[PDB]
Amino acid sequence: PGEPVVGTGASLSVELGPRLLTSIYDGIQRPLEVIREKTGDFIARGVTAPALPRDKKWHFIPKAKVGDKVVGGDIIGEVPETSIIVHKIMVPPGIEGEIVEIAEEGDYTIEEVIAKVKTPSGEIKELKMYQRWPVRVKRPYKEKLPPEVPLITGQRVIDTFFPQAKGGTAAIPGPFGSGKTVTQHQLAKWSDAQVVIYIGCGERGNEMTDVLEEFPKLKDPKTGKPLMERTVLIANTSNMPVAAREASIYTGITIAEYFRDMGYDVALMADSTSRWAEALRRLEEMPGEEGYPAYLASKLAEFYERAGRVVTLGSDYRVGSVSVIGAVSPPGGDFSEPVVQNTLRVVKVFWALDADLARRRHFPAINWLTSYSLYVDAVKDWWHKNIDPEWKAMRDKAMALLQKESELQEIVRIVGPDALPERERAILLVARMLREDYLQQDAFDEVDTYCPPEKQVTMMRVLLNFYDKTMEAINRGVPLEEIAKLPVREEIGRMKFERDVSKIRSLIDKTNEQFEELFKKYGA
Ligand SMILES: Nc1ncnc2c1ncn2[C@@H]1O[C@H](COP(=O)(O)OP(=O)(O)NP(=O)(O)O)[C@@H](O)[C@@H]1O
Repeated sequence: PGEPVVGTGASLSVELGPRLLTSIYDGIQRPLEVIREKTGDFIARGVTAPALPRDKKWHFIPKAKVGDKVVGGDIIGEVPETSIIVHKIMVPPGIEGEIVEIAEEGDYTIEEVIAKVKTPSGEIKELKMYQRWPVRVKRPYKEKLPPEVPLITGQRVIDTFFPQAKGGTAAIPGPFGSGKTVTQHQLAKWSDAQVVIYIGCGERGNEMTDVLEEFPKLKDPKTGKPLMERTVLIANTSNMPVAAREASIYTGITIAEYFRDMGYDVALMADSTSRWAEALRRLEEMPGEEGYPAYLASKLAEFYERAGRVVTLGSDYRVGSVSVIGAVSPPGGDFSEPVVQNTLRVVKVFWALDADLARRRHFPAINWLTSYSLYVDAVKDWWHKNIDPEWKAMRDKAMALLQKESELQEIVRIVGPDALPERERAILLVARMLREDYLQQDAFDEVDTYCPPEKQVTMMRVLLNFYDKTMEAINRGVPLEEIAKLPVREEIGRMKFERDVSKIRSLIDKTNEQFEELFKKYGA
């Protein structure tokens, strides 16, 4: 402990090595609960509790030989840490030279020196299975890559209309423990990140008890194994010092960056509740290294600035990412106050969970008019090249229809529906199908809980093709009443529950031909 200094010092750090996975920590990486700390533009203090166990024995597979040149981030061994995650043992940033000594394959505790590096000036550096890093300094990397690859969530509304990029920043309302919603949990378990760092914060009541003995019971749907085996929990209970809680997102993101550095995609999910900043009191009369108006607003930007997909340190070309999903729960839930405005200025994605959607049981209750993603153009080429060349045209078309529907519903609120032309009735019919057959998704269903990219575009094609055929039929004298009761419509309403994508795809031809029947019946 201690060893303290001037600046932003006291050396506030985290340990990084086998046994971060499955751990539950507080805001400064102690293995359970309660001790009181005090924060400042200067230092902070603690006392007793060991982050990574020194007694446990880890299997070390060497990945480098005596005589190898190494740089920061180079991978010198592998440690099978859970049944899901292989831990990658890396040279700490700043250390380079020749490997003069390295442990043979065997079992070792984390304090055992598993390698030695002779630096260029001849200093001999001793390497263990873990390393320490100041939580307040971003771990370094070679290059931060532009947003490009979507974080695939398997949730249609998000992946299609409001995509998250790997390395992106997203915000979502309210506490993660809210029982009104389940997308928080869908995101945690289905996103294609190998590792999840979860800061179960804003915890009061059952929030720290049911989060305790369900996560070990929780299953990783991709592997049957427990979700905890690829997760690190960081607790922010109400009985914790406001300084360890503050520091928790920094400890979390440092641990995220650490798994990023191995070549992993990692998702960092940060919880939040009500009224953190009444402890505020431009205006800074007595300042130091904390010029405190909305200085915190600039510091939040800085945290979110640590998200990204990067070419990592190391001598191999290696990419990893940290994508950030932050909860936003305003003081009164009025979404005008600081917490929301300060977050919404930095994040590139907002998923507007909407109490009115939930109340009418439209699930995922994501408002498709107030949500937005600034990654749509960033990710489109990945969809075009890998999944479907018409991904972006199709989403834009479906969105235009959602927007037309919304304009039409306003007008109909004023004058009612009796004067609606067939064409506008047809737009309402197909928008309703989009809403019900595509946006709505069943998280509780064994099929519809996850929707693969290939299934998403096929379902979209079935719907947009039905749109085209509807408008061309209207355009040919076929009454809307006849289209509304086309037998294929009910198969379209059920396609989300079909796991065979070729059967979903067959609905295109089946739509086409049923419409032909109408075209000939009405001699149209
Ligand atoms: N089958 C399902 N598939 C996906 N999500 C579901 C499903 N069933 C329920 N949900 C979730 O239910 C949520 C409704 O949230 P909503 O109540 O609108 O949030 P809110 O009340 O505005 N604030 P909060 O609940 O505190 O975050 C949606 O985010 C999710 O869809």
